[PDB]
Amino acid sequence: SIEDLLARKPKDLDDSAVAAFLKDKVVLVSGAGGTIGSELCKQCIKFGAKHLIMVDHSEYNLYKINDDLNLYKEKITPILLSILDKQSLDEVLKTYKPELILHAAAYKHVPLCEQNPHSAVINNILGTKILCDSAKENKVAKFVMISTDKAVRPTNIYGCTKRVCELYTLSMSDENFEVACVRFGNVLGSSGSVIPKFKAQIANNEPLTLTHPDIVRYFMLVAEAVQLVLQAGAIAKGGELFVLDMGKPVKIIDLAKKMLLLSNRNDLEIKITGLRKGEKLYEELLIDENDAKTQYESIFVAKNEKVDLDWLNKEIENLQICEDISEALLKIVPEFKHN
Amino acid sequence: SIEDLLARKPKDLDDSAVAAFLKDKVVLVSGAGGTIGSELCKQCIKFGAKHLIMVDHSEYNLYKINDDLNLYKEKITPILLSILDKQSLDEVLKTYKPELILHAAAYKHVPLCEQNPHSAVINNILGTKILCDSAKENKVAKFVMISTDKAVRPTNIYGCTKRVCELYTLSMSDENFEVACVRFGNVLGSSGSVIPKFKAQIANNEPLTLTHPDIVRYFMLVAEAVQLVLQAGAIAKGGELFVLDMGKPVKIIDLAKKMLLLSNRNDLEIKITGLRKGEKLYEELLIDENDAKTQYESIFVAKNEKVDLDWLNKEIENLQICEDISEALLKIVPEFKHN
Ligand SMILES: NC(=O)c1ccc[n+]([C@@H]2O[C@H](COP(=O)([O-])OP(=O)(O)OC[C@H]3O[C@@H](n4cnc5c(N)ncnc54)[C@H](O)[C@@H]3O)[C@@H](O)[C@H]2O)c1
Ligand SMILES: NC(=O)c1ccc[n+]([C@@H]2O[C@H](COP(=O)([O-])OP(=O)(O)OC[C@H]3O[C@@H](n4cnc5c(N)ncnc54)[C@H](O)[C@@H]3O)[C@@H](O)[C@H]2O)c1
Ligand SMILES: O=c1ccn([C@@H]2O[C@H](COP(=O)(O)OP(=O)(O)O)[C@@H](O)[C@H]2O)c(=O)[nH]1
Ligand SMILES: O=c1ccn([C@@H]2O[C@H](COP(=O)(O)OP(=O)(O)O)[C@@H](O)[C@H]2O)c(=O)[nH]1
Ligand code: NA
Ligand code: NA
Ligand code: NA
Ligand code: NA
Ligand code: NA
Ligand code: NA
Repeated sequence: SIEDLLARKPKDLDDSAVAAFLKDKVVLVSGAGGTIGSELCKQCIKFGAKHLIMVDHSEYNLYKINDDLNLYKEKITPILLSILDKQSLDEVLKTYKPELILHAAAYKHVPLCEQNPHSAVINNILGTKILCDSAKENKVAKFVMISTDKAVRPTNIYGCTKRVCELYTLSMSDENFEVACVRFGNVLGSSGSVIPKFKAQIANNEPLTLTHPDIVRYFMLVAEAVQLVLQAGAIAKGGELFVLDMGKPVKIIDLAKKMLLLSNRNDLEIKITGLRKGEKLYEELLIDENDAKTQYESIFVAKNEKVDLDWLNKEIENLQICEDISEALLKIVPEFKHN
Repeated sequence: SIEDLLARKPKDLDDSAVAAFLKDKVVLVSGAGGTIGSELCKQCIKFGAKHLIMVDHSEYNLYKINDDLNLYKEKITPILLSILDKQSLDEVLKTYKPELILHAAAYKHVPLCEQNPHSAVINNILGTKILCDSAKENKVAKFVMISTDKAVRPTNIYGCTKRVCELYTLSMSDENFEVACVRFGNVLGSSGSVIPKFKAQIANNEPLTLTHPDIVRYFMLVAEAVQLVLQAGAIAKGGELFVLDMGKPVKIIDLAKKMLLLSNRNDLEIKITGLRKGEKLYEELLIDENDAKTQYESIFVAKNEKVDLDWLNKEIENLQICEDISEALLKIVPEFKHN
């Protein structure tokens, strides 16, 4: 399958390290029923967590991960909740006292975030602030946030919100609360992504819609990205921004052609539809030549400076009432070049 | 198909009546990407709405209905939003000024709402209040809420929340703001329902899990239920509680057996697993012998009395802070017999 062909197959997956990190912990996963969150849930069970708290605002997604894990039902708790509800979220953290939060809840579709910039800011930045503030206040030991290559020199609302989330969480890290952020590229077959779209086009006898003949992305299997995230979390001392080695770039045109070849539907045309607002032809390569090595060849540590939280909290207040979100974001992230 | 075998096939579907109701209207659908909401969106387009505003808090679900309707993209707006966000929801209504709201956003899984009663109250009752209040304040002409057979003599948190939503929305109806509620039973193949669960069990060569050998539900295809909801909306003068004729009940054991015979998978066992907290063996029959007829043999009008909104608003304020939600809901819905 195409997934098989584009897998990273990292040489440096380390089950025993992850097991050491997770064994007998109470772990809360935000966005637990999502593509990444569901895999984080599954790996938390595999690697020996004592109790998994699954937080998701999407009832079907929560239903589904809870059902998927039914054999482990005594060790999991489905919490049907938005992380924007600070009071209820605080009650959850007090009741279950997680030692580790794995934060995988966000809105991620670049076009939808361009069309709904306020909701992107609220869900991504304010949601991350609420969850982090609650985690730190309730003495959660370690907080790992999932991030994206789109956060680097961002050209879209989504990527810029994720950069703000990095700045916020990393600036919260201290001697008691250890924060790691982990950046990676596209996950093969994730919700609402290009592979399922092309599968659906082929099955409906529709031409494949390709944005641009030269567009490329970096890809990893969800199980690879997630285990590497957990390895990074395990080694984190707090305040690290990690980046994953995604291997070679994949041209989307080659992906489309391979999918057509694999389903013997070279009858179908590939139609070029054009780059969208804020969409990059080539996302930024994740690992910089000066990033620090770790013991895992797939994981590097990128440079980051804390920002003052008083300043950042004031700017986050501004994002919620300002006229021009794009302009407000640029004040926080001066490298933001919107579309 | 099992779907085909259990379809109602109502004799009284009326495309031209629905077209007359929807042609050239600006319509907003809450829960637009859900099972029912997505079909509402599709039928809004089919029957000639001018502009469809699709509101959903689930990004994948919103992405998907928006993609499904790509051929009509110039007539649709994807709004990524929770209906709990009053300020942003008010901005949407002020901007687009819909003439009709079709309210299909709720949490519906009985076990999840038993486990998360506060979130059920907030999402279902408070969300409905916020949307209905915003709709009336913004001079929306007509408001149609989707309801359930589980709202009749409810035995679970979900059913009770939906009964409170009926009471609230119907009590808001006036000469200028016409509300209709439409009760119906199970939609075949809906998200997270029995048919997909049995399909997944059979695909994984697992025994089908049947809750009780005598359990029954009433079923309809989504297209039939939705068109009847729209026919009900079309004839409503405000204040009506409508009920659909679902036909004969279906024993779930017979459904399981038929799926096995159709999949040619009689090698698999049906295992009895037990009733769940608050789960009925037989839902209440929807049509009372004294319900009024309409021109559609599938649609009846049930009796309902308005309640005082000052009292119901106070009780809703209390539900948000109280410690015993079951007890509190009983004070609003005296017929609630929890579990
Ligand atoms: N999929 C990718 O290619 C990719 C790559 C790198 C980073 N990421 C990041 O990974 C994370 C998840 O991506 P995904 O592909 O799993 O997306 P997804 O939409 O499938 O999963 C996100 C989950 O979070 C939940 N959620 C969203 N907002 C929430 C809220 N306020 N409260 C509670 N739950 C909420 C959603 O219902 C969903 O189940 C995101 O932070 C994304 O930004 C994704
Ligand atoms: N499926 C059935 O068998 C059935 C039968 C009778 C009545 N109903 C009622 O129909 C409605 C939808 O049921 P469904 O089967 O389509 O469920 P669903 O979960 O598939 O759809 C509900 C949609 O509403 C959205 N949503 C939920 N809360 C929201 C919020 N706060 N803001 C914005 N969006 C929100 C969800 O993301 C989802 O896409 C519900 O009101 C349910 O209570 C369902
Ligand atoms: O219908 C599609 C959808 C996506 N893409 C491209 O496929 C890549 C992956 O898109 P996806 O939506 O999966 O993820 P994103 O990179 O936007 O997170 C990007 O280069 C898109 O422009 C495409 O060519 N056609
Ligand atoms: O694994 C399952 C799931 C459901 N059901 C039954 O199938 C019917 C429909 O369940 P569903 O969850 O689809 O909808 P609900 O009626 O709870 O809204 C009910 O009688 C359930 O008890 C079952 O026997 N096994
Ligand atoms: Na090892
Ligand atoms: Na899955
Ligand atoms: Na459990
Ligand atoms: Na007609
Ligand atoms: Na569909
Ligand atoms: Na559009």
